[PDB]
Amino acid sequence: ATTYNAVVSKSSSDGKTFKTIADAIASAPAGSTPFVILIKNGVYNERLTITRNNLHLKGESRNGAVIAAATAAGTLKSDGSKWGTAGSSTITISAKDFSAQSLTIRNDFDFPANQAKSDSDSSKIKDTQAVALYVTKSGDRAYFKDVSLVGYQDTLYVSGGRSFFSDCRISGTVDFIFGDGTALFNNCDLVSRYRADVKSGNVSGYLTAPSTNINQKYGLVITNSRVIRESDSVPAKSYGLGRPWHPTTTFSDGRYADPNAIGQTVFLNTSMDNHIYGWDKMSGKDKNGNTIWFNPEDSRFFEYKSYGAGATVSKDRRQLTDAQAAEYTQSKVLGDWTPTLP
Ligand SMILES: COC(=O)[C@H]1O[C@H](O[C@@H]2[C@H](O)[C@@H](O)[C@@H](O[C@@H]3[C@H](O)[C@@H](O)[C@@H](O[C@@H]4[C@H](O)[C@@H](O)[C@@H](O[C@@H]5[C@H](O)[C@@H](O)[C@@H](O[C@@H]6[C@H](O)[C@@H](O)[C@@H](O)O[C@@H]6C(=O)O)O[C@@H]5C(=O)O)O[C@@H]4C(=O)O)O[C@@H]3C(=O)O)O[C@@H]2C(=O)OC)[C@H](O)[C@@H](O)[C@H]1O
Repeated sequence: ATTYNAVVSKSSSDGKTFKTIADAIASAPAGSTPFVILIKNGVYNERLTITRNNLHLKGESRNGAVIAAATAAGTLKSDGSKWGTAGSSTITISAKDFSAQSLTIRNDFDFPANQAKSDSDSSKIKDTQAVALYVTKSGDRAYFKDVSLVGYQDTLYVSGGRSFFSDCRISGTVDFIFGDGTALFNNCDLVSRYRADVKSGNVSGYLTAPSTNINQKYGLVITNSRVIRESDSVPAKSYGLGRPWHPTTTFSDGRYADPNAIGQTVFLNTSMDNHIYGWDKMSGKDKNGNTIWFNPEDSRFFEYKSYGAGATVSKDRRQLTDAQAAEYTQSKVLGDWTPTLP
């Protein structure tokens, strides 16, 4: 039993359809009854902010139904101010019980073309984060099935509550899954991208940059997945599994890297190609304005039964026991929430 409240299409000959996804979402009655939108194949150049609870998008196909926009953190607004990382997102989820199925979400900011620009080019952006999907503190219970997320730096920003990614593709370079949310990934392809701008022997990127609060039980949990290189040109030992993001945060005594954002990333039963070297450190600014380094050994970085060429076991790559691994089931990670589609 599946029925649609609204249909989005590129064709006028399709029938009683909306031309834009934003229009279809806006047409939903105020409230929290389920609202399900079918999105027919096409590229929809739109930026969306979801504020209605119990909204559900279903694409005709992951390959063919695309929601895309090009926005970097350093892209300037009309008033001349920057969008910023949060502000750069193609899709922002600020409601509960959202789901998306069988669609692609892209940030089309051309990171490689930006980096290839001459240093004196005033159009060359320094703030190169460009978010495809952002789940905010107001999104809890967000479910993404058979979804592809496309970007380079900061592709997926998961904050606040619980999100679940299933049968997914996520691509990027630097910190491409990051934030303080409880985010579970099952049967996903995590695709590390080629960096034309990085010298041989330097780091090309980091899969994760968790900012999980120390009192929060679960951060980024990746299960039954595949950690893969985009191409053979992605060098061996060029990508970190994670580095600890301690976000600049406003406190009573100033604005500086959050000491209690001691991130968790756990990989269970996940394949890894040899582009992976292990975990890494990350820097921020402390309460005095000095550089401060946060180390992987002080963070909640673990693996369980990784395989493939990138899966070395060493003192620098901590392993869960069987008993500890049992704590990372879908049931335990997501608690009372069972992700379901309409
Ligand atoms: C004025 O107050 C209000 O009205 C509201 O405030 C709230 O919103 C806050 C905040 O004000 C707002 O700006 C925003 O902030 C987020 C984030 O929370 C901040 O910590 C900050 O993050 C930046 C950056 O945007 C992130 O992408 C990330 O970047 C890291 C590195 O720090 C950065 O240097 C860079 O890495 C380089 C290099 O680019 C890379 O290639 C590689 O070589 O590594 C380098 C390195 O330095 O290591 O990129 C990294 C990355 O991509 O991950 O962290 C930064 C940081 O920690 O400073 O800014 C963000 C933003 O601007 O969007 O949202 C906040 C919020 O939502 O609060 C929870 C309140 O929420 C609201 O209630 C009002 O009060």
